[PDB]
Amino acid sequence: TNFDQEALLYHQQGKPGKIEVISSKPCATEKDLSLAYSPGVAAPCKAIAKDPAKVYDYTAKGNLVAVISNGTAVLGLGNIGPAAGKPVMEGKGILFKQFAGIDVFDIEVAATDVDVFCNAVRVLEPTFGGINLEDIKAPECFEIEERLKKEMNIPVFHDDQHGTAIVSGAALLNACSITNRKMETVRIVVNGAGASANSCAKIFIALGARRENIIMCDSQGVIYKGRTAGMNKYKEYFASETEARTLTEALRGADVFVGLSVAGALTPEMLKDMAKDPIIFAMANPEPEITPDKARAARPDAIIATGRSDYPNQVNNVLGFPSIFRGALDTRSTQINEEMKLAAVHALAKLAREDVPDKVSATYGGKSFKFGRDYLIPKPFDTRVLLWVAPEVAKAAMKSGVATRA
Amino acid sequence: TTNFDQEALLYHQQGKPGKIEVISSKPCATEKDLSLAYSPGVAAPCKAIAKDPAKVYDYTAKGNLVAVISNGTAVLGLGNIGPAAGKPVMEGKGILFKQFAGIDVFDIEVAATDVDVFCNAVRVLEPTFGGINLEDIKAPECFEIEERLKKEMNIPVFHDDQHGTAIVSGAALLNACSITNRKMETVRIVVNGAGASANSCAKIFIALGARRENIIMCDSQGVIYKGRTAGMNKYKEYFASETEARTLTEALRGADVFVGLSVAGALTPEMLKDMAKDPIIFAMANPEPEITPDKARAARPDAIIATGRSDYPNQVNNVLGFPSIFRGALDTRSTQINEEMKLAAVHALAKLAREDVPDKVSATYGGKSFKFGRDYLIPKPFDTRVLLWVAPEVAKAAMKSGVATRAI
Ligand SMILES: [Mg+2]
Ligand SMILES: [Mg+2]
Repeated sequence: TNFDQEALLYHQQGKPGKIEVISSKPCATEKDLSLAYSPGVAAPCKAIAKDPAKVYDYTAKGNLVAVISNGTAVLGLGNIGPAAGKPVMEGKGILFKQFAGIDVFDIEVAATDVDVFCNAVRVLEPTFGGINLEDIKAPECFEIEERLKKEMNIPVFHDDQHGTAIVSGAALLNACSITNRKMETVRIVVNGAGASANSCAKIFIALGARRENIIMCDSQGVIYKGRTAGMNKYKEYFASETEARTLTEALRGADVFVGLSVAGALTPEMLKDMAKDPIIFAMANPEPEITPDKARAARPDAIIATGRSDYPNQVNNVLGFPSIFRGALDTRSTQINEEMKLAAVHALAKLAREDVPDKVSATYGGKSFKFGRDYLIPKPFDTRVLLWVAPEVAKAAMKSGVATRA
Repeated sequence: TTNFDQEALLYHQQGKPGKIEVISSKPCATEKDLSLAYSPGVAAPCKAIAKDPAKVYDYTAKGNLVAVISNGTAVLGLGNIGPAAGKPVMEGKGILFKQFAGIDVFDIEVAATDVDVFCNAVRVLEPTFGGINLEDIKAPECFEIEERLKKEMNIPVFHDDQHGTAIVSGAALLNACSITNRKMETVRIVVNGAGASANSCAKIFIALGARRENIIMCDSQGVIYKGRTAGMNKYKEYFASETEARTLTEALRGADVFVGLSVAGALTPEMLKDMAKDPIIFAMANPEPEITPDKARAARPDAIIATGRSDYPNQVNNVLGFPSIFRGALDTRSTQINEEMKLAAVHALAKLAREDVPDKVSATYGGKSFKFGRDYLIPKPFDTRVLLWVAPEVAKAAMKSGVATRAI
């Protein structure tokens, strides 16, 4: 592939890799360095020793996020290990900087055991304003995030778990609005039991969907209570009463399909029997469960969102984590909690309803967007997102009492 | 001067809090740019590294990235203030790496005082970094931690507080001996102070040709003599001496070299008066030297003095060591910084000071004249020749000793 070669050269050329650490202050003279280092640097140390909160005033902590991975689930490459994941973590860090102005240290950790990983990461707390866990396989990632959120007094957030849920939650909110639907009666079917599956269900319920209206499926079919095969602690929580056992049966009359599976997992027949104006999230990648065209060919009333920037309504994680961490950092929050995640969902949804500015159109080739079936969420390169979402997260942090700065 | 304290606080909070920023070294504005820096293009270097682990040095910042890691248990001269309070110092250390060797640094402050917790945490960070500079960890824990991490990790691990003073003072000593026509094997050295850098000084001096029988270590309790128990440990005894002397005053009679790692005033004119002809004094107490060059010259006109102060000639400044040492180790993709490499740095620093000083250096220092002798025993910190002289010799020592994985 010529594109793979372009990517290798991109990384290899010039300064190897994609990041550089620079000084934000003058550091060229004896005088400069008498402040940046000994003896002047003793002064902020002594201030922080006396008043711990001042670490946020004299260091980069308040704008510094760790992107931390053990490389056990890198993109779609699987368990390739910490060093091979480093380009991805450097790149995630680039997204933080470009979209939120947040500085990132990417940390690749050679630990696969949950408790070993956690015991190594938790003692890094003094360094960072927040932790973005990335590309850790399930189920370890559930246990790791849960334990670090309890042990650490700074935000801990696994974006692979929650980003899809937050952004698709906002799209689902708008899709329901457009089709005169109330969340408490919407029937949702989730296909796939990966890292982001459960979080989708939790966010949808937080948006007012009912637990009984959600059916989760995996490779073996419907996850029903009593099922034992392929089961575990996490699949068990959202296990359903439904008499359905296959995805085909679960989808009959369903309103929403959340696809976190493989291409072709959604067929015209399943589509045939969904409720009118079906809402389809085809998040499998590289290839969606079904293309927008093949979907509308079978059901012209179908509303569709995918993980791809080729098609309308791209569910892109970059719409979530930059603003969420920006709001958390700005309030020096000790957590990113469900209230802050929900605030991001509603803000994203509300932004899509606004008029789309000229330069957004300009950015996307003169294409005109207006709120509807073809425009349910903001575009990823819409610069309004940070301005719209981060303050709502900040407000939610203050309201829920996890903010430590007004 | 608490108004100088004020200047430093302002410096740290002006514009952006802190002293560091992380930026992209490549285009990252457009969707096309980001299709290379992130999904899907970023999969290509990932797959290459998975097939061949060494390619992590080709496609990431690892080969120019050092961690400055501390638990804040011995920050500068402030003692055990903890990891958050040490963060400005570690950010500052990283600034020195970048300005003097072009090395990128992630400063990592670790909330762990238990040796096992600390080492377990740092060991598994190897995939991230090309090298580890331990900093501001108190003794004796720092000894256990550095030895363990050097053994356990396959990237260089180096505790600059232990070794920097030793390397730079060793270079100065070599040159001081040259000037006074001494042979290292017969030089009598007294080390005053038993902190993190004391033993490493003794080891480097012996590597330079000094003898144990000629070295006497002192502390709070006076001389550390063999057979002493009072306030001893597994590190103090390693250099205990058969001397009949018990106080610092006694130790210094007829001695050639005083190595001061203690407190101000610890060296008085009386004991200076009874040192050998051409006494060599390293007064490296922070912030005020055991004695100033001027009062040392008063008590003893034939005295040769180095201090930790940029104020006085012959500054024993750690910045002469670690930037080049890591530069040499990184560029050869070495698995260690070993004693051979440390020695190579010593000899390179010493040799550089013997050369004619270029106009460029004089101009940097306001037009002052420098020539090898009693007032110029080691290179100036802002001499750009230092990296050019030291890093290649470190690299050659890495290759010669077999720890390099990449030839230069
Ligand atoms: Mg990921
Ligand atoms: Mg230090």
